[PDB]
Amino acid sequence: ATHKPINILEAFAAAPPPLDYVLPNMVAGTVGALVSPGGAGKSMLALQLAAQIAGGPDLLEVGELPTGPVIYLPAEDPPTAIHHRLHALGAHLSAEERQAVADGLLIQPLIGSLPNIMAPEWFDGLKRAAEGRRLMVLDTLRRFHIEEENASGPMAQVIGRMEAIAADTGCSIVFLHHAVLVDNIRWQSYLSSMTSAEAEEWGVDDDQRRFFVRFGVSKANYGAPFADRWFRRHDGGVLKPA
Amino acid sequence: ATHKPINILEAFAAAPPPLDYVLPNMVAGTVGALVSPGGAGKSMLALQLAAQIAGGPDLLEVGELPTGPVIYLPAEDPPTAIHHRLHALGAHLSAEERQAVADGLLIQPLIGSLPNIMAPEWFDGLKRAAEGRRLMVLDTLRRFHIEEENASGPMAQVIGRMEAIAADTGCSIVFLHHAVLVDNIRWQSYLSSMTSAEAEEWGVDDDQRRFFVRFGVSKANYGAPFADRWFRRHDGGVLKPA
Amino acid sequence: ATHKPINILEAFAAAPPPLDYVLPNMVAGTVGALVSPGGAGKSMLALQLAAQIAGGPDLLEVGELPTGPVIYLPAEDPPTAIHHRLHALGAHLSAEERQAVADGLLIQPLIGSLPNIMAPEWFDGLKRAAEGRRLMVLDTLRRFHIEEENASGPMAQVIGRMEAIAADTGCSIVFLHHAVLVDNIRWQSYLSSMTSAEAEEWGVDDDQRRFFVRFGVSKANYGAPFADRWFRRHDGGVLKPA
Amino acid sequence: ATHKPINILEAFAAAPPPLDYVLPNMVAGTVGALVSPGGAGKSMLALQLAAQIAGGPDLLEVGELPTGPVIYLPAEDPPTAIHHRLHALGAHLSAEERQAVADGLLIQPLIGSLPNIMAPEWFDGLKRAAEGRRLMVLDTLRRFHIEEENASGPMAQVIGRMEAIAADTGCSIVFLHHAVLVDNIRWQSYLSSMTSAEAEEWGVDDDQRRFFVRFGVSKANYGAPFADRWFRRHDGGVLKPA
Amino acid sequence: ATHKPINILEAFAAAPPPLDYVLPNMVAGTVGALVSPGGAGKSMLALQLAAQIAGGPDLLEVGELPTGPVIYLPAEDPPTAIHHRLHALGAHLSAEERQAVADGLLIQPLIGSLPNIMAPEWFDGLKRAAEGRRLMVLDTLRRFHIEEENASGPMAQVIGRMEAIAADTGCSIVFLHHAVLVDNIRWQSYLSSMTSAEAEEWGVDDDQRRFFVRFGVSKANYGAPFADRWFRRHDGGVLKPA
Amino acid sequence: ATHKPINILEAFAAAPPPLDYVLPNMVAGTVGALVSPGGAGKSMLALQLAAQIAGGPDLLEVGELPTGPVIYLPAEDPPTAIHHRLHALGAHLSAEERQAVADGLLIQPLIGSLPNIMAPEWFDGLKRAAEGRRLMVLDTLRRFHIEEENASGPMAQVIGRMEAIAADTGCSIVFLHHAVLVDNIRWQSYLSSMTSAEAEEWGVDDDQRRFFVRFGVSKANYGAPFADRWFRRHDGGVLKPA
Repeated sequence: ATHKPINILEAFAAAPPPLDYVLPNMVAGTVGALVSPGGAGKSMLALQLAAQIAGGPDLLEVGELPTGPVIYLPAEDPPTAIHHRLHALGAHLSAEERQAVADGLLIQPLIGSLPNIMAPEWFDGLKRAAEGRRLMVLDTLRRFHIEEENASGPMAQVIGRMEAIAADTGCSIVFLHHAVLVDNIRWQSYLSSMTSAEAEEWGVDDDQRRFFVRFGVSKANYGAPFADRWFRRHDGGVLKPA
Repeated sequence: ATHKPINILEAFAAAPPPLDYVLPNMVAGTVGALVSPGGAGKSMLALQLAAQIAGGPDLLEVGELPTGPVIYLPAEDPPTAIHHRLHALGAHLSAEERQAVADGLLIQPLIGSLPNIMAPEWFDGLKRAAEGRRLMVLDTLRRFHIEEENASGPMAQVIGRMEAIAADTGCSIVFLHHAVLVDNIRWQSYLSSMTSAEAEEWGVDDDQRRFFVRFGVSKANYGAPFADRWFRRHDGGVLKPA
Repeated sequence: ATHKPINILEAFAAAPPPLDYVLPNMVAGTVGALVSPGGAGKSMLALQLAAQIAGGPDLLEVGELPTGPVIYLPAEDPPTAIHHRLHALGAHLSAEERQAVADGLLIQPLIGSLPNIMAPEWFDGLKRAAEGRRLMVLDTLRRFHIEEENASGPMAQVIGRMEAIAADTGCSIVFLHHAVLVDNIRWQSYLSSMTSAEAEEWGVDDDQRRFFVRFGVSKANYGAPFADRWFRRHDGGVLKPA
Repeated sequence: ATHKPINILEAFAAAPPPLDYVLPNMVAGTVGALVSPGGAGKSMLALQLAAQIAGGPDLLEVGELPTGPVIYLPAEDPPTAIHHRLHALGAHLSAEERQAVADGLLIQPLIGSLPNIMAPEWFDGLKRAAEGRRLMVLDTLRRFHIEEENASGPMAQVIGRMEAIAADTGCSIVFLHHAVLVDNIRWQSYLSSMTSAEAEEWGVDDDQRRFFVRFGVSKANYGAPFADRWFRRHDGGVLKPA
Repeated sequence: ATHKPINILEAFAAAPPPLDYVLPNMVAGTVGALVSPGGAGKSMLALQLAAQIAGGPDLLEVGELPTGPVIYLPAEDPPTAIHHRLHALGAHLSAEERQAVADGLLIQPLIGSLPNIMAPEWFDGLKRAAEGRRLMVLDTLRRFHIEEENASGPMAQVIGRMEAIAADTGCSIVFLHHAVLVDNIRWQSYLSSMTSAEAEEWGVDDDQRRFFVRFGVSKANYGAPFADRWFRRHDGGVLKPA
Repeated sequence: ATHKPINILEAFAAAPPPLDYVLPNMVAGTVGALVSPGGAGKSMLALQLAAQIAGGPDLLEVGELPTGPVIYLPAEDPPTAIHHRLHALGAHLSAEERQAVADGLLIQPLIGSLPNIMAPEWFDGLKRAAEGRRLMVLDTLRRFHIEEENASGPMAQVIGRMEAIAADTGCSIVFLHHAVLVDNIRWQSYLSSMTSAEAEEWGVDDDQRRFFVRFGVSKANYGAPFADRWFRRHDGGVLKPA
């Protein structure tokens, strides 16, 4: 991506428009990450977040978010598991809310598709898929490159390419990661399954500790502090404040 | 493999077909793993699960499962040992059950065959062998690739290829692993021999502990939790509830 | 860069001109680093030092500094965030000061541009942008190269190149680093948020400690010791003694 | 090596011939390992096992074993050391037993020959030497390859090639290893010098625990458990039950 | 470099010329190291030893050393900083002494020059610059090669080239190192800023111990043990016994 | 190197010639190592062992060893330190002993000669130098290869090459090593400087322990145990029993 030099005098003179946030504390046009131990329901959280930005309700009750076309790229779930998740989520959506989501959200399954962002054709296809879109969700990043996630040089290139896409197209990119990467990224959120100790601080009890997860923004550089939230795993995995 | 975009409107409206499970909690068309030290009888367990999905009896008494053609690829056992394990298993089967196993099961020995899923001819061969099949069992994964099992990059390519074969042909793939794969595999089961501790918890004493192993599903995403199970090792290794 | 042999007798005789400092304890024409953890305010502190050297006011009350053209290269902030920082900073400047800053500061956004100092075009480009300038600020170094930041050989090459540019053009280079490449940079400054401990050695309870940061020069070779300083984070992020 | 698909029905019906064991618990035609710390007698034990299978006496008093041609490849002992070991062992054999050993045992010294199983000439050579033979002993594996023994990929290839030769020719291969080449090799045996503590459990005071070593099978899949054994290191190194 | 076989008989008969030491315990014609952190001021110490060997006074009061042409290669300091260091040191020298230093010392600045001893042109250049010279000081080694200072293989090549230059020209080479090399360098000296401990252990108080540094020879092979020494840091960094 | 198949019958019948030892417990025609920390006297010990084997006295008190032409390759000491070492040692030799050493000992200095056994010309040169010689000493191995000393694959190749030369020529090779390379070497010996412990155990108080070092064979596979010895460092380093 390229940029005009900043016009100092203008910035001084005109009070700027509020910062455009695609997600809590995440500036639109940048790259962010959603981290979690493979088993907390990152995919469901991302689907709901994507459904919201595409037009849907704020079921998760995180701030109200601006709306825009969203593209979700699940590379680790079979199409049928996606259908079931959507059907479940839908039970919480009105006829209007469902049509909104269907209107703004495109889900392109990629399981076994072998996307490689460092390869020409995939870089080009992802860039094009990002054009005119507000958010692009990669689930999970492990499936979009063949590099060692512990090597800072290769990862700088892989994250660089996503930044190049987000900056050029204006489409924000959020990748999911199975818990380096966190040190590169400027916005990072997490999801973690409730623990013993935690099941003994607000209430509840074990055997039931698996119907709850905590979400929160672990790292950001702008905006008011986002308060860690608790979510109850309803049927099919759908998440709600609770 | 390639996929069509999800019809979101449909998934929200129509009741989705129940998930097709190839194994307890494992969605058909995906990749899973059966983990264990190796001397816990992974091969025998795999052969019985393979025989059951092929059309055989539910000797292990795990759930009754949908049937379909199965191909088992043992790369670490000499043919003669495979013969011995079958003859032993055969004693637990009626003639009708034996014929059903033979009708739906193909066992292609590969010891010393040096298959490499990363090489073109083998990838092509493995994919063609997966066509029209419900399950393909790789025993063990270590013998189907020449990459560093500790390097997430090469392993993501290895596993990616299995997901490609599975998604493109609809044939589920389960590989045995002698213990990351834990992170990038959504279904994982395990087997572990009983030690001095467990023996002194259910009955039996040591010097008899070598006749017990517990199964159980270590990681899943969909379905009702699968309760661990204990099996006793009969003559020739055959496993039954007990 | 090249240099002629030192005229030893001439160095013995004439008391040399005072050492030209671009920043406290940093000799003009060299390479330096500003270190700090992801979120502490590196970017804002760097913009204020750059605005000061460009010709603006010494709002940080760090020593008065020689002025000259400055180029700031933010590769991690979306242009809009740069606008907000400038607008907030502008409220602390007179019309004259704003004009002076605009007359000497060039801010060229590079988010998603993927500059690589190891590649020839970027090397030549960075060097031409340095000509006739007093200070070049790289924010942050991680975005100006694709090497492993833990590999001393590649990092030696990356830093050698900044030194080649600085020695050739006389333009000092300061890079920001998200907290080894520290053993070799001769000038090093730091910025750290106020610890719970510190916020109870000077005043104000916690829940306030987040509005303060400590600056100080962590490593230098020339000059009178620079004293650590405390800054309060005013509206927009702007820093002032306080 | 290649194999015909298993005839499942024929395996169910016919009682298979007894499992052919080249060594206790080791199926003929497979690959196995003899493990121990550097100096402890791996070589003498290997030489006695090879002399036995070749047609010689069961001095070790391990089971009675099927005989057949054997080739022993010592790559770490000068020829003269081999002569000394044979001369000493010979003093425990009748003229008949000596002749029998010389009739079925071929010992081809390889010190400084640099065999590389990953290279074509050596692979072809090793394979041709295995043909028509019951057992091939590699002493020690470290000298038959130039790979990193800690790298699973390369070792999978090195081990795969021994499995190819064994499956193709019917000749079993046992390699010695100076203590992963364990999680994959199905048969594993060990030799450990007597503990500074193990003496105070069977008799014999210390400073004498050196003339003793214990044998035993560390890993297997078939056969009745093999009982660990103790051997006394007579003159020349020759091992007798004791 | 090449050498003729040692005449053994001769060396046994004829008494050998005393060993020629370039520095305390360092044999002329070899490679040595001066190690220290960052702010201990090894550049100044190096400049003084270099001035002394060039024909200057023994200001440090280490032993009296044979004189000869010296070339100093500072690759980490701007020329102006060198000018200042020389001017300061000069105030401690008589006219005659200054003249002597200028007569035997050549200081060629190399900051941003990117010397690489592994490259042909630089190897050749350093070699020619070493001819007819008694000492060559590299300040610091990190700036004369691009290899990983942790990798013994590359460092063995880096160090071997210095030894090649030292042996072929008779010019000793001493490189400074900011703290393996330690293991493969026969002569090693060090410098460390006085500790808070050593402070209240000699007669000095804190916030004043910053003016003290201990020198000493950390490793050698020949000669009378060199006693550690304490130096006080006067204006400009100049070091005197004190 | 190549070898004829062992003649089993001949070995059984003829009592073999005693094992030809080049050094205590080291069979002639093999590869061994002398290990020790940077400062201990390895080179003097080696020079003396070399002198003995070449014809000289058993100054060291180690048993009596057969004699033959020896070639010593010091790559880390300047020729002059060698002369001084020889001259010192010669003070303990008769006119006859000196002429003996001079007759069978060849010392070819290689400091800065950059030998690389993995390179064609050097391998060939080292082999030819080993022809018709009884011992070849490499001091130290670090200077004869450019590989990573803790990488088993490359080291196997480096050690393989020495074994190839020793086996093919009959010349034994001993390399010195600054303390992996022990797991591929069958004969290892060491030297350790007496520290504050063994001192207050065998006599001599500190301040005098630097004059003592203990020898001893850390690893072998043949022969009568060699007892750790103590040596007193005389003038010039010459080692004597004491």
